[PDB]
Order: sequence, then C-alpha cells, then structure tokens
Amino acid sequence: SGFRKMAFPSGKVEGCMVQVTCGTTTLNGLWLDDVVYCPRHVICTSEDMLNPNYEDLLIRKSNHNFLVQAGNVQLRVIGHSMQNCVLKLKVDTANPKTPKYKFVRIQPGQTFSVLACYNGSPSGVYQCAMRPNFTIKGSFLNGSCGSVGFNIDYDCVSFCYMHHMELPTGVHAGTDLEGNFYGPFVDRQTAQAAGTDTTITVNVLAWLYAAVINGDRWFLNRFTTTLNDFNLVAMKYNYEPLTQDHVDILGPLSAQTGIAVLDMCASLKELLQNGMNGRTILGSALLEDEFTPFDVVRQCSGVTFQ
Amino acid sequence: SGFRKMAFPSGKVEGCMVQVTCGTTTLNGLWLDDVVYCPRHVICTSEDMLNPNYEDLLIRKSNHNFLVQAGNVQLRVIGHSMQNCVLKLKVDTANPKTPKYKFVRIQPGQTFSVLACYNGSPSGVYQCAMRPNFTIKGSFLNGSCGSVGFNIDYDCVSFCYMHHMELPTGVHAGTDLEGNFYGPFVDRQTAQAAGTDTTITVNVLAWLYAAVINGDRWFLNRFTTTLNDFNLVAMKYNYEPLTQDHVDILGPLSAQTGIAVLDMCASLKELLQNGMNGRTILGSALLEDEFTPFDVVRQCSGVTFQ
Ligand SMILES: CC(=O)Nc1ccc(C#N)cc1C(F)(F)F
Ligand SMILES: [Cl-]
Ligand SMILES: [Cl-]
Ligand code: NA
Ligand code: NA
Repeated sequence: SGFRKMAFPSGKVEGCMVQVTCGTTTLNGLWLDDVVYCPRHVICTSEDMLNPNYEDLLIRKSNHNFLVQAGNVQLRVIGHSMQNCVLKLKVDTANPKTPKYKFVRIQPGQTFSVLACYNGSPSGVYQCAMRPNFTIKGSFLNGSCGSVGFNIDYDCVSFCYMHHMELPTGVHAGTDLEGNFYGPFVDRQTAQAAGTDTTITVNVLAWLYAAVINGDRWFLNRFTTTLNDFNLVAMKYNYEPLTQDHVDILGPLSAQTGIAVLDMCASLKELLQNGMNGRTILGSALLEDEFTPFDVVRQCSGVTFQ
Repeated sequence: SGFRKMAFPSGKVEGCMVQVTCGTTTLNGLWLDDVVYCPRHVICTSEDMLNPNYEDLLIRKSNHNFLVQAGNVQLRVIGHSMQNCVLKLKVDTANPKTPKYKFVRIQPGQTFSVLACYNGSPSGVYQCAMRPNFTIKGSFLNGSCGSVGFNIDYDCVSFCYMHHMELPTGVHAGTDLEGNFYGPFVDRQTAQAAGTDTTITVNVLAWLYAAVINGDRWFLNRFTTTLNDFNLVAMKYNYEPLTQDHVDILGPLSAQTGIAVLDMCASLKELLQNGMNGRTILGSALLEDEFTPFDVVRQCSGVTFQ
C-alpha cells in the first residue's frame, strides 16, 4: 500500500554527469558516447547574456577553452558545435558508462525525473511535470544549469530536459536534449515570464484512481457526466480540456476500480464546485496533477528497471 | 528557487541491490563487501507466520538453500548468520560496486530516501520520514521487503532502514541494518498496530523557515510565545512536543531569516488556529512535516529572498 511521488532510479544518469567550465562559469554537462551536452549559455559573460550572438561568441573559443571534468579526471575536448540552444563538446573518450538512451521531447502534462547536479556532482532527484505553460516547478540553485530530466522505459533512458534558467516567479525553463526550448523562452537575460498555468485534468483523474486503489473513497458518488458537460466545468476552473484520448488512456484504471472516467469526472466536478470539506485525498488537501495515468499504473504494479 | 521533496541520487544503492530466494519466497537483499543483508523472515513458511522460532528455522538451512542473484549472476553463499531480525549471508564475491558506507540508526523525525525494489531490481526512489510512532508512510508492494532507506553525506551512504512489513493501516515497519526494529514491532503476523501518529513539529517549523527563505511571509504575525505555552497549544493539535534541542537546532535558520524560533512558533500557533484561508505555503495547503532542519539548509539558498 501507499502512494508517493516517485522518481526513477537515477544511477544510469548519474554515471553520465560531468562538470563543464568555460571562463568563470561552471555548470553541468551530460556525457554520452563521445559528446558532452550542456547549455550554450555557458560561453556568455553577464554582458554577453544581455544580447548574445552565440555563433560569434563561439568562434573565439578553442577546444582547450572548455574544461570538462568527469569525477576527478579531465576530459579532452576535441571539437565543439551548437545544436539550437545546446553546446555539443566532442571528447576523445567515449563514456564507458553510457546507458542505452534516446533523446525524446515530451508533451505538457507528461512527468519526468530531474537529477539536480552542481559541479558535475549529482545532489538530488525529484519528479516533475511539464506544465501546460511549459515551465517546470523545479528546485534549482545557482550552478544547476545542465542538470537533466529523464524517464526510463525498459533499460533505455529517455532524456527529455536540460535545465537552462529560472523565471522571476521561481519556476524553471529548459530545452530538450536537441536544444529546443519548452515554451516561448529564449536563452538571454531579458524580460521573460511564465504564462498563466492550468491544471492537468487527466493527471488529477489518474491520482483520484490512485486514491481509490489505496482505499480513499469518500469523494465517489452515484453520478456520471458527459465530456461536453465536464469540459465546461474544466474550462471554468482553469483545468485543461479532457479529450477522448485521455478517457481511453484511463480505460485500464476505470475497469480495475469500477469507476468509469465520466463517473470519476463527476467526482471531480463536485470537488471543484464544493471543495474537500475538511477532508484529504492521499494525504493532500489540494488536487494533485503531477502523476500521469502511467505513473499510477506503474507504482500500483511494481515495474522495475534493472 | 523552488522547494521539492527531494531524494538522494540512488545509484550508489542501486549497485548493491540483489535478489534473495529461500524456498518459495523471493525478496531483496543489500550486498556490501562480501555480505548480503536481508530480512530474516525470508526463511518463514506459511505455518511460521505467527510464532516463528527463527533460531530453529535457521539451523535447518544450509548455505545452498539461499539463492542470491545479482543481475544475471548467481552469487555463492559461503556462510550465514542472524543478527537480531536481519540475515547476513556471506558470499564468495565482494561487491565491486560497494560504496563508502555506514549503518546508522535514526530517530523519529529524521528523513531518508527509499529505493523501492522488487526481485532485486530498483523501481523508484522517494523521500520518507521516521514517524513519531516509528512507522514510515511508504509505497511498498508485495515483494518489496529488503528495500532500504538511506542518506548520502558527501560520498558516504548511511543505511538507516530495511523494509520488513506493512501494518493494517497501510503504513510500514522495518529495522536498522543491525536488524533492530524501529518501534515496538516484531517480525510475526500477530496483531500489532501503530500508535496514534503525531506531527513532527520541529520539521514543520523548518519548512516554514524554508517558505520565508524562498520569499513568503504571509503567515507571520506580530506575536511570540513561551516554549511551554507553545507546547500546551500544539499538543492539542496532535503535534509532537518541541524541546530545547529542537529550538537550538533551528538556530541557523532563525539567524538566516531574522525570525526568532519562538516567533516562528507563534506563527505556527496561528496557522493551527486559522488554517490557511485558501492560501498555500510552498505549494501545499497542509503544513508539511517531512523536511528536517538539515534538509531545508541543504536544499535552500544561503541568501534569503528580501
Ligand atoms: C544574470 C543572468 O545573466 N541571468 C540569466 C538569464 C537568462 C539565462 C538563460 N537562458 C541565463 C542566465 C544566467 F546568467 F543565469 F545563466
Ligand atoms: Cl537521527
Ligand atoms: Cl496539500
Ligand atoms: Na460519480
Ligand atoms: Na540488482
């Protein structure tokens, strides 16, 4: 029994983290095969950061301008180039600890594990969701840039996030591992803000199913609803629209618990309109939206990553 | 910025998890140097649940009755002994992945990371606290016994928990790595029940200091309290007594934020009286008690916001 916000085991990614120094800046890199990936803003001064021309800044750098430490051994950079907002540093040695991996770009609402790192040293691991407004509600201090986010699907690590910056409201923005930002952000010191966020409806439903599976049933009721009717309610409460694909994805949980998705939607409608009346669900007084349907199924079945 | 339930990177522990099989029972073991640690109830049969005599069960076993598998490799068991409620299986290979480590018994309120495992392979990592009633609120399915909890200081893994059983309320009980249970529990299926649980007051105060550090002051007030008056109030809400030890422990966070410990106690008193009135603290609508003072200092900046 029990339900906890759970990260993937981080060992396979820990073996890939390195320290990258350029000038006075140190941050983290991801060492896979013979390339180290890190944010291209590592090459900027604070003045550069105000309006950078990254190609122009890069051409003045030599391979030897990039100090890369894997643990306590230096890595020899032998080439350098950019792909979108990530710098690719070719090194003379393949990482012997490279896991089976892919670069994937995730959708808003999808979750992933973040391995927060400082000076190439992993320091903590936690679970995030890509918010509808394309930020993540992370926990990052100075020096964490280049920390990565990932899922594990078999023995394959799917890298999906590189940390780049913190927005004024304290949430975070980054890229996929091909250097494409999530969200309407740029790697420049200029006025930027998170857009208004919304709640991930299909994930809240997943968590309600998790709650039922764990014996928390007080919010269940006799009523059901329709998609159109429910989506009117969702829109009024700044919840994302629930689509038919969402319903299909929740199918397994509906069959296992005996609560059809629109049956559960009626529970959620009543919770939105009336609150929780002093009660909690899985120990929370808020409706939790950073568990995907897959997260709930995985944690409520015991899937492992040897 | 940000504040998350953050676990330690699990890779150092991942490299120690093995599968231990005895008869029809399979569970997890912890392989350090040439010893595999696991719950002694692995030797119990279906008749042995209520009043096992472990000395009598164990003396009937030979080294080759224990099957230990590390990844795809069988390890050879060359010795076995019982220490309290853990079995120590001596094997013919030192684990080449053994980290720097120690065994430490923790006190209620202390936090640690759990690497949930099944069949010797890690599933997920999350953060737990030893409750005042010596249980933990984990996420554990059948086959998770022998999963461990740990902290990592620098590069040294401190193992502090081994998972043994789930109590009827769905909370979890286990031992330190010397096999001594936390709390009054025993490895028998005789009826036993967790004591009423209480809130870890010093941790709530730590977390309120975290909120101030990340820039939230809305819950402070102009008042203070004596330590004894605080405790008289807080225990009416099922909060643990706050000791002078706890007040001393909070000194650093008090100095960093400029809010005296007993002034923060006054804020807590008001929060218990008033609730949050539709507001949140660090993203929660409930007061959080599974962050220790040490956790807050490790995760938060050293510079308080405003
Ligand atoms: C002071 C400053 O330049 N802040 C800043 C702003 C945006 C981005 C991006 N992307 C990165 C930074 C940096 F410097 F913290 F790396
Ligand atoms: Cl302790
Ligand atoms: Cl909450
Ligand atoms: Na219903
Ligand atoms: Na293993």
